[PDB]
Amino acid sequence: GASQFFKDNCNRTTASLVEGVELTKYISDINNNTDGMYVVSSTGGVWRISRAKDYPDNVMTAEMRKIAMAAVLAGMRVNMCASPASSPNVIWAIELEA
Amino acid sequence: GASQFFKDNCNRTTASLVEGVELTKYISDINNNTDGMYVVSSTGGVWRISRAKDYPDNVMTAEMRKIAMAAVLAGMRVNMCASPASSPNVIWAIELEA
Amino acid sequence: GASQFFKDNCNRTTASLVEGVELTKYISDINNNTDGMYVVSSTGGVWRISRAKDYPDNVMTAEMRKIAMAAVLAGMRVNMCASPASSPNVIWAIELEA
Amino acid sequence: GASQFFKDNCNRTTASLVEGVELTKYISDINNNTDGMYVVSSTGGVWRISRAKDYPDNVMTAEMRKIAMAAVLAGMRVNMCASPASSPNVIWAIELEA
Amino acid sequence: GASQFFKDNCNRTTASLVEGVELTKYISDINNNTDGMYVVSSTGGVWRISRAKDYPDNVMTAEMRKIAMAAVLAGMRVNMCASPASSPNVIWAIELEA
Repeated sequence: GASQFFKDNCNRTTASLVEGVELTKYISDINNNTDGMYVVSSTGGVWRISRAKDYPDNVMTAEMRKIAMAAVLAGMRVNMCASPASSPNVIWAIELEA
Repeated sequence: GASQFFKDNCNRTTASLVEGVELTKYISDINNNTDGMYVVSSTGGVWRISRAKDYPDNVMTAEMRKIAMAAVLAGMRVNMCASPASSPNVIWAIELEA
Repeated sequence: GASQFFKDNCNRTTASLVEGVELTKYISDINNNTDGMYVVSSTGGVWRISRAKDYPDNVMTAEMRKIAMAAVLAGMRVNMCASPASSPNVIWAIELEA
Repeated sequence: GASQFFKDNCNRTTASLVEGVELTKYISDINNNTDGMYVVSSTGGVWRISRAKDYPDNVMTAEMRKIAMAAVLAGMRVNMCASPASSPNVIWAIELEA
Repeated sequence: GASQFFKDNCNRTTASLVEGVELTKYISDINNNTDGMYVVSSTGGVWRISRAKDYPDNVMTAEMRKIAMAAVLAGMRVNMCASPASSPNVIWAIELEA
């Protein structure tokens, strides 16, 4: 379950906490209409990972993509802070667990 | 099989949906006229990975390369949206599946 | 147990040595005020990974992220030299132990 | 067995095909006059991995280094298109086999 | 044991060959005056990994970090060509062994 720290930081925002998601697909598409990379859960939910060219968000967004690939490869769960103002909902923070 | 999201995205393009491919070889080639990154399926189908010079597309092509190499290492399947305009067909989108 | 080298180096500083920590969650956040990379231990303790825009510190901070991810994926323990000046405490050095 | 695609491509070149190589060592060296990245096979043969500073070859040579490492860590075989011009022979294409 | 090629190259330098080293710790430090990347062996021996900003040594030194980290995670041995002129001794070449 989400760390107290992660839930606290989500509840400072207007986003929604989604806990224990099992990501089973990870998508890279070159279409110019994308807003980043996408992950799909075992129940068919889709979320987007944002992109940023410069420091510092170029670090966090890369580590979001590393978390997604490690969660899909190993069957690890994640918790998400996801904003419903975009569709697919955009990930503002992600926690990989165990 | 392809998420609905990935299927819908491929249908907005001229490229073809190829589902459930088992990639078994990953090629890097710097020779004249054949330079590129390619993947080979267990039955001998060949595709070229997209390439891109600049941000944002070079983030997307880096993640395709990571997806294709992870699929080959782990024996995981991928779904592809691949363009028939050249041969080998060029992967415009890829979905790693667990 | 922390190498004597790592302990000697942390003894030069105002930070504190934390030994044998089991990291169980890895967080990337781009929210507006809590952005950063963090790790959470099995007891719920939280640390922020150092960030640096330029060479050479951006080499070491990238390896701190790689160490934190590998520790969470593998259940490998780490030793930290962590500054109590902020909450979460900032990791200024980390040792991955096999 | 190398894919026919990889054999056909190598056969366009002045390089030679080496199939089914088991790489057991991976070397990085920054000493004068020996600097480079190299691989050594189970029988003791040595190859240099190509290098390139610029796009697009900087992509393919980085993938060559990822393939080499993965082959050595997992005991996977590779097929190589290697130029006999210099010693060690330089890898111009490589195919990782699962 | 070290390849003949690795040994021949190290014998050309002022550095020492160290064979069969079992690395068990990997350190990243950004503290003043002790900053750097380091590895520690099962005996307590400590080495500094070379670093470089510019091409081409930025490639080799990144691969040295990847070799160190892989050796620690998987308990693989390395061979090193390490200079005694500094403490910790600096790694000028490294060979990962399967």
